[PDB]
Amino acid sequence: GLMQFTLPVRLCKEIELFHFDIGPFENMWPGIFVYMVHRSCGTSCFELEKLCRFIMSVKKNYRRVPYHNWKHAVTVAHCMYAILQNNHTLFTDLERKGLLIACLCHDLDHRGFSNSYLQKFDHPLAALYSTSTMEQHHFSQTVSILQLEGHNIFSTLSSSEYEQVLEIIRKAIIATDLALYFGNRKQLEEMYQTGSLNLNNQSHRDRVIGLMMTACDLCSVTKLWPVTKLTANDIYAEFWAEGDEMKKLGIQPIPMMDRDKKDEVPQGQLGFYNAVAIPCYTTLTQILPPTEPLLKACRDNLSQWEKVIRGEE
Ligand SMILES: COc1c(C)nc(CSc2nc3cc4c(cc3[nH]2)OCO4)c(C)c1C
Ligand SMILES: [Mg+2]
Ligand SMILES: [Zn+2]
Repeated sequence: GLMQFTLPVRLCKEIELFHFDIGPFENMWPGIFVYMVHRSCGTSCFELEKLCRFIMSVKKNYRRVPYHNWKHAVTVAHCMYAILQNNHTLFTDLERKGLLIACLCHDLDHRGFSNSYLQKFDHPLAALYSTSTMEQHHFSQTVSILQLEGHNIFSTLSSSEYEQVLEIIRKAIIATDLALYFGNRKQLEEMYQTGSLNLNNQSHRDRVIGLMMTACDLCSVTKLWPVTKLTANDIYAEFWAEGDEMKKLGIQPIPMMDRDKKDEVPQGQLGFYNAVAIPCYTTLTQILPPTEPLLKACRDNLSQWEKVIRGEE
């Protein structure tokens, strides 16, 4: 109980910043996460015995893929931590508990292939879940891990609070389906602009949590240029593998996934920053002012991609 996690001075300082990189030492990631749970939630939120067993079962059910891996899980959770810490008073005890656990679990058992590839392959998961295929799978896997003996980190919630937090984690994980993001942000954009946005309305909170999940999920574009640039290699390595597998099914993939069209990556990044990233962190900054540093970092990285195209790197 009186057992805190402590990080070295540089990590203790930099972990509080939105652009923190969790580093290349896999064995430190679990303690980094427990550290974030303790500061954000409390040392009491979770039985440390059961949290540590949950954290390790989650790690084991992430696969060895270039990008949708255990590092990504902890990275997305760190971005959620940074939002929760800069927005102390806006979130319930149940929301802070749920959202860190949601972020850690959001891509469980990812195989490194989009919903689109599962559908055309006619993968069994596409038969069980017609929309948000992988995201319904990630939540399924989260529930299964919570039901292993000794792994129910929520066991000291009342029946109602337990049902509330699983509902938070389910909407949070489904919202990481980027297909659902455009709609969610347009609605949040209208609601903010006509002044009808109301954080006491549960359906409004759900939308705002959804956008936080998209913001944390995309946080690779909010890092310092060299992390952003080196993460892009891992992102495209999965995409080009999927593109290869599309060709094996006799389907020309979209250029984003065609390793023969690497030359168009910088121009594709521009579209993506302009179409998804900048709009995402703009509406987030409007609803939650202290998350501005994510919008600033995103715009710096847009400028770095403009320079790549202009040949200056
Ligand atoms: C941060 O997350 C992402 C990052 C960094 N990048 C991307 C890729 S965005 C994107 N759209 C593209 C279109 C293209 C292309 C590369 C492209 N990259 O080559 C020719 O036509 C995604 C989809 C996510 C989700
Ligand atoms: Mg996902
Ligand atoms: Zn993700």
